[PDB]
Amino acid sequence: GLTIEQVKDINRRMSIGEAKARRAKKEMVEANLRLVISIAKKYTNRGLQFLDLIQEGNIGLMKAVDKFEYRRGYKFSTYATWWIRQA
DNA sequence: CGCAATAAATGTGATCTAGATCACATTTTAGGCAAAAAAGGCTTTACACTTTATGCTTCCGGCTCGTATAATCGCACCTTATGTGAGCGGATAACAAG
Repeated sequence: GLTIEQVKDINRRMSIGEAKARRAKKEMVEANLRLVISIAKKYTNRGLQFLDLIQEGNIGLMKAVDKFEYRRGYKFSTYATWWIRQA
């Protein structure tokens, strides 16, 4: 129900906001890889290998960083490790 | 015709069974025909099969969610110590050529 010319304008500016945020979150999911292996000692030999253990650990950190609020009393080193041990 | 010698054939005749007779009265035999007891026949009725739609209920079954919590850390102690040679690529030292 939109013009083929203007419909592109809506999406072209969405790739700008998601890009400035994506690259900005690539620095938090790289310097915090030490916390993933830290709590990865509670689910070692059980049924899944260690190589596939930090798999659900890295995906969890990338989820918490997105739903994180710097304007909140709780820090990140505690709020992020919540979704990690959940995956 | 008389003579040889191992096998087969000969007589005896009193004793004791073996096999046969007769005509008529008694006892056995055969297959015959219904009845009873049994085989399957071919009916018509008594019941029983799992199946499958369903939906309602309680109990046991199988699966997740968020929350609450402390942490993102720390010693001293017990007992051993794989086997080799053969095949291979890579790193280093000694060498002749330029």
